[PDB]
Amino acid sequence: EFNILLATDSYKVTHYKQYPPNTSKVYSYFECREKKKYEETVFYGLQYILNKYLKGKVVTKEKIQEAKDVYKEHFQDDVFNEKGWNYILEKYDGHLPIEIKAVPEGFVIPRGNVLFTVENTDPECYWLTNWIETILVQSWYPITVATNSREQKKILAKYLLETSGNLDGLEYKLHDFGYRGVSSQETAGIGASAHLVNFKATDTVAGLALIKKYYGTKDPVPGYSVPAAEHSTITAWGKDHEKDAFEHIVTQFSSVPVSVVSDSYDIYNACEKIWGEDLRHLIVSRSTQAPLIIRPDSGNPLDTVLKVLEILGKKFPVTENSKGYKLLPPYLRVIQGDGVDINTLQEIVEGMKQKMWSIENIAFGSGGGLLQKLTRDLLNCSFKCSYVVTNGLGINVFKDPVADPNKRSKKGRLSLHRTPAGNFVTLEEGKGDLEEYGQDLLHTVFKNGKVTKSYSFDEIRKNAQLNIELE
Amino acid sequence: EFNILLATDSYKVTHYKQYPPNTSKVYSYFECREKVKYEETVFYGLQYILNKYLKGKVVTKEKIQEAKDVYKEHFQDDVFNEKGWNYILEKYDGHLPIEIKAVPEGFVIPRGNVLFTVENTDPECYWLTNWIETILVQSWYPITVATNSREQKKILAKYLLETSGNLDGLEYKLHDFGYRGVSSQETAGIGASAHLVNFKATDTVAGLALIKKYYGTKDPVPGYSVPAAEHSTITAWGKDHEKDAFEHIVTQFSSVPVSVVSDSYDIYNACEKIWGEDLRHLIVSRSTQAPLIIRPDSGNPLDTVLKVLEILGKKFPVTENSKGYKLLPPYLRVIQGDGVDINTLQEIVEGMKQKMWSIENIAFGSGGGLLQKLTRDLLNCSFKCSYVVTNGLGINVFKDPVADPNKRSKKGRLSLHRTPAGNFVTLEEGKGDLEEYGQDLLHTVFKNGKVTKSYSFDEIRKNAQLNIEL
Repeated sequence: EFNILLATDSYKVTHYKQYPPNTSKVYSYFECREKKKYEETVFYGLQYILNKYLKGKVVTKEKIQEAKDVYKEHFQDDVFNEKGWNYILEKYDGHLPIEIKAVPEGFVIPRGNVLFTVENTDPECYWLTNWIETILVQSWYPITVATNSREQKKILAKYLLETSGNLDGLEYKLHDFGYRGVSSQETAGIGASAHLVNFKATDTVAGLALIKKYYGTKDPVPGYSVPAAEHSTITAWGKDHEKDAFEHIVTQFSSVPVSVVSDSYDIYNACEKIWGEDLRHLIVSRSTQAPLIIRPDSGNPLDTVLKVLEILGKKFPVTENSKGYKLLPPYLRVIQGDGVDINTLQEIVEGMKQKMWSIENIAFGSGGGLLQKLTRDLLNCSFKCSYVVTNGLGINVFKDPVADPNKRSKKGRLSLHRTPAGNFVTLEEGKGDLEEYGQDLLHTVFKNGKVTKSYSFDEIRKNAQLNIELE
Repeated sequence: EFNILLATDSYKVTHYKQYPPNTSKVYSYFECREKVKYEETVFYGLQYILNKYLKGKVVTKEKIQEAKDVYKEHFQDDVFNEKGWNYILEKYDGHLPIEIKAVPEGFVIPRGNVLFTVENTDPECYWLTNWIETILVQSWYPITVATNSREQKKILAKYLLETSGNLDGLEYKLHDFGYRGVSSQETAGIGASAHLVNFKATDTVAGLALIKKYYGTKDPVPGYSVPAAEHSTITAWGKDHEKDAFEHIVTQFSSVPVSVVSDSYDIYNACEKIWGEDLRHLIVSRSTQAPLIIRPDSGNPLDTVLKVLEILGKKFPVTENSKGYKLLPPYLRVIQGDGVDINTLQEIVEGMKQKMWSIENIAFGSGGGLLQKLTRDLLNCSFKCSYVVTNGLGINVFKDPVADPNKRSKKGRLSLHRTPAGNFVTLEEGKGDLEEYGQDLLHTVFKNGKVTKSYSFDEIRKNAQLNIEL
């Protein structure tokens, strides 16, 4: 079972001995620090952490003794704050005397703004605020995935609109294939849920269970998939029977959309000769609601996409849409699910536009690129102490390393506000109290062991909408 | 609760309908596919996956109905194989009819070799082999962490040996600070455990519990830490009181080693004036077993390390060791815990060598670089089908994409062997049965819901040692 006393960085165990004596309050904040592009971030994921790990009775006699035993060996010394944890157990029935205030989930906030703050609600628990830094800071991951997914949605929307005149199907143009490429089952659920903030296309099922348990949607599920082959379901038929495999699978799934990986031996032969001649009759008869979706999976992603399109365009009846771009017949589409990250996504749609192919023809699958190839320094997600009270006097505190101005942290009590032009500003030094900038956008979401405000996944999606979607 | 019927890629739900009719066997393997870096990998972490997710009764009526209801909405259609999963429930009491063979954990094997194989033990369950690809393939992460961690140990060993004449303290020279920088609690435990295959220094507490539960050590714990400050324990004292913070912390931890972050405002001032002058008397009185470990945390990592060392070497009594390199007194050390990954680690130690500083002086902390900035394509970890039986006839199967030879997979029944020169070779096409290469080095580790062979964390560590350690 999860033990909050064993869910921190080891050195934090020793910090209760290092703060200034007579310190009654430690107040800390999280930002995605600005760096001298990712100019705005989606706040998403805190609610999951609050519910799974921080709420309710998280301290027990047994958990205290377990931690004491572990730390005695780990440190080869007794340095553990057994008294402090006992106090929380006795006074608060093991609920954390902590208050967390946060921007609403799904909100899209420029870099360098406070997104949440943390403080102890009992003077004895000054040490507790930063104890939970480690667990709260992991919110960087759903924030970063949601943000990066949204940034790719902006690219897709831009090119789709330019090449087609609309945004139909935008929410299915980036399909999560990342389940096998992430570091764990838990990460898979979290990351998949973050992508779903922006899109509805996914193969990472763990996402759906997380959303149902922690957020909830009006619809039965937040995300969807369609039948698709993998290489094993093609190669199992034998090298000489790729066509038999193709035929069997599109016939099995004749009335729904079906993706068929086509590069097992020779992607270009498969498109030109197998799909384009041998089995053409099984493709052109298909419904508009059930296209064949041809899937290349190797080679340079842009070059292979263009070559596949060029091949298919000469074997199938292509039209020119009202924008002047080429469109495959409705029963035939393509998905590129290899080598896709935000960078190659951009290169591919731009290459397509250059060769006069509509973005309507294509969708993208991304796995590692989407859910794994991201770190905490992408958005400089960071948690810092900005305010303490020592001997009954509050002091504004911060770091400001001489060699790196980018690492300077904010000072004092913080609040988030709308600017007169409708943007965001973070007020420092408790200046929000002057009430010159309207209401604080942070809300209490956790206080003394209870989750005090929650958002549905539907609200989060609404908050995270693109401007182009609003317009 | 965890539901293995909901722990696969969506499309695999539809694959039982896509295999050739009358397929009775699907056999698949995992390798770190070959492409000058990462020529060999540490096999680690499958044991965790077998135990936490695959073993025992993993199928119930409840789980089957839950999967049915989710998939009906997820596909907007009924395509889920209720019957196949019920068959497993009713025939095998929900235990998976699967056999898995694997190289021993901790083993170091060149790229391009079979590391584990998977096959169904019941003909009705031909579809099960690749259903669990997704979960098994996540072994890439502990493999990749362990491997990249060990490569860093190699660098440290080489430089420590050259600048000091020995390897004392090697296993404490790379310290896991990645708890906050990974994507989840589960990842934290897995990744930290993997680092611990090579080192004993960690702040990622989650790793200890995983190791204790799934592997085991003779010693009470696999990894250790020491007291250390963070910016909040310095800055809370106020900008004008950095000295008071330093003095309090080192006095509180006077007889154990203590790391103190010294760059909150001005690292060079803190080293030269606060540590080097105002508080010097509190440092030079410390035990060899309880050094002050000064921690810079910003600026160019190499440049800052060198300047910190130059500063300290002028304020403190420096010796020259037997190899001719400079050594801080034993009560004073440095840890660089910012911007450290395998590339910058190499750059720092090489730069220290050029300025004649022993690697004895320093340790490194790595977080994101150690546990998060890694992907499945670093070692090309990959799971593929190589052998099927259909209509009673065994077929050797494979992919071979025209535009990418590096993605070609292996054919047929596989086995792993020692060569006459004592290296590893993977035999394809069932050629291991010809018995020209001696015994298959893979062992059966899972069969029909039971874990059938396992390794302690002490043995895994022994298997993973460096040559120079041997």
